[PDB]
Amino acid sequence: PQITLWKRPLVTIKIGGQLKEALLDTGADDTVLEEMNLPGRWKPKMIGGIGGFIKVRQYDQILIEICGHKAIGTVLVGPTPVNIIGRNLLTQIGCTLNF
Amino acid sequence: PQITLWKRPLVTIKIGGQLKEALLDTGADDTVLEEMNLPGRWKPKMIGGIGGFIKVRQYDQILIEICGHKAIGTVLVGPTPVNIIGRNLLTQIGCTLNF
Repeated sequence: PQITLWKRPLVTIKIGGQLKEALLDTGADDTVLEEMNLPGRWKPKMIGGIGGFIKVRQYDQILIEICGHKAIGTVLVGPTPVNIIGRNLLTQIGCTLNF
Repeated sequence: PQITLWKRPLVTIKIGGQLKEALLDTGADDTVLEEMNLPGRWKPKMIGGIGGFIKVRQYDQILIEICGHKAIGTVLVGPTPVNIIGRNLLTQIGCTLNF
């Protein structure tokens, strides 16, 4: 679909069997979600943005549905206040910015 | 144009007579730029993201060219590490996310 920006670009995602909402975020190199258990194995990672850095857990090859579109990729989990779908997965779903 | 997300979505902007690069950021409610003098008058504001908050100066009705497209709107200036074009101006230029 084509999404407009009058409103925050929040879409439905499905991950680890749970339904969530997440921001389609062209300003995010990475995908970062609120705290959640995910299959087995992680390595430590840090991400920064406005305000500095947070420590997150990196999980690779995780399956996520984004507004119906399946993708498999790296998902970070940590103390973010909003679920964010970054360019890592946005690419896989064929997402472009158009104006 | 249609921009893809393999790479960060950095575009050329022109503001206050200066050429800069800025991120087309669907995850930004607001437009926030590195430190710079701008016509006269501001009011204090704070913005947060990953890592918490920063204090910025809010300037209204500022003219910016974004990749050739003129827009007039609110521009924040403060201690951001990257120039960010948020939904406030992205709307004005007709920017949509498509997948």
